[PDB]
Parts: sequence; C-alpha cells; structure tokens
Amino acid sequence: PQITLWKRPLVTIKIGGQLKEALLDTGADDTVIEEMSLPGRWKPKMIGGIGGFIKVRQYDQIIIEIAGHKAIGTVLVGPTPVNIIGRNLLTQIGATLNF
Amino acid sequence: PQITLWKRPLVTIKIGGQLKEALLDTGADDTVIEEMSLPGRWKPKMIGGIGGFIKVRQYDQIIIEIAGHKAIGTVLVGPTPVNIIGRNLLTQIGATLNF
Ligand SMILES: COc1ccc(S(=O)(=O)N(CC(C)C)C[C@@H](O)[C@H](Cc2ccccc2)NC(=O)O[C@@H]2CC[C@@H]3C[C@H]4CO[C@@H](C)[C@@]42O3)cc1
Ligand SMILES: [Cl-]
Repeated sequence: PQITLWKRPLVTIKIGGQLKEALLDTGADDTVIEEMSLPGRWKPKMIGGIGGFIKVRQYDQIIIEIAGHKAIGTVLVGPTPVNIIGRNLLTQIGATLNF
Repeated sequence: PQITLWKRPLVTIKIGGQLKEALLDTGADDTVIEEMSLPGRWKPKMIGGIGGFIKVRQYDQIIIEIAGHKAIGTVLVGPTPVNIIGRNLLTQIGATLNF
C-alpha cells in the first residue's frame, strides 16, 4: 500500500496473540508496545523522547504481524501512550519514505 | 527520492538562513525544532511524547526548505533532542509511506 500522511499512519498489528493498533513511525529507532505480557527473558532499558526517559523491558526475537506482513525483531514493552512500530521492524516489511 | 529506513532518515533543512539536520518523522503530528530565534509572535503549546509533556513556542507561516523542497507552515520551538519534521510539513512536500 501507499499511505498518505493527512492522518496518523495507524495499522493493525498482531503480537503475542493479541490484536493492537500501532503507529508506523520513521522517527522511532526501535519498536515500543504498551504494557503486556510476553514470553522469554528480558533486560531493562531506558529510552528517551521529548519530555524525558522511561524504563522499558527489552524482548528479543519477537514475531509481529504488521498489516499482514510477518517480521521478527526486538520489541520494547513499557508505559507508552501509543504503540510504535519503529525502523527495526519497518525495514523488514520493506517500508520506504517517498517524495 | 525513495528513502529506506536502515539508517535514521536525516535530511538537511534550511530555516532562518541556517542549515540544520532534521529527522523525517511520520510518528510526529507537528514539526519541532531546537531553540532558535524566529520572526513574529508566538503562541504557547503543550506537546506530549514518550517521556511526558514540555512547553514549546508555536510560530506560524515559517518558510522552511526540506531537502530542497519549500514548505511554509507551523513550527514548534523548544528543547528537543533532535529536530523533527512532522506530518504537517511532510504532507506539503508530498511524502508517503510505501510497502
Ligand atoms: C529507541 O527507540 C525509540 C522509539 C521511539 C521514541 S519516541 O516515541 O520518543 N520518538 C522519537 C523521536 C522524538 C526522536 C518517536 C516519535 O515519532 C514520537 C512517537 C510518539 C507518538 C505519540 C505519542 C508518543 C510517542 N512522536 C512524538 O513524540 O509525537 C508527539 C505526539 C503529540 C504531539 C505531536 C508531536 C510533535 O512533538 C512531539 C513531542 C509530539 O507532540 C524514542 C526512542
Ligand atoms: Cl531488531
């Protein structure tokens, strides 16, 4: 698909057996998902945005379906107000910015 | 151009006579630039990201050249770690997300 940017670029994702809405975000290095339970070991991490830093749990090798496209990578879980699909997974579905 | 996302999508902008680097950010509604002096009156705005809220100054109808494309629109000025080009100006230069 080609997605215009008049509105937030939100898509449906499947992660950990649940359906969620998430933002396709070229400004995010990593993918950040609201608090949920995932399997495996995790390590703590601090990530910084506008307004300061938050603590998240880093999970590796997580499978995510993004608008029907399967991808695997690291997912950060923490108190974000919006689910964010970052560059580490956008590259895997072949996403590009065009102008 | 067509910009892949294996690296941060950084571009050169020109604003108020100065060259700066900025991130093309589909996850940002608005455009936010580090502290600088711009012409005209400003208005207050609160913006919220991952780490809380900050107060910024809103300037309207600012000329800005983004990777050689001219845009005229609203720019927010405040303590941001990186200069962010958001959807308000990405739509003016005709940017889309494709996969
Ligand atoms: C290592 O991995 C990461 C991954 C992500 C982040 S990140 O979330 O911190 N970030 C990184 C940028 C700032 C360098 C990704 C950016 O796309 C963010 C996404 C977003 C949208 C909505 C809510 C939270 C986060 N966007 C935003 O902050 O948008 C807000 C939205 C409301 C208004 C409109 C915008 C103009 O100013 C900002 C503060 C905004 O206020 C950092 C590190
Ligand atoms: Cl990854």
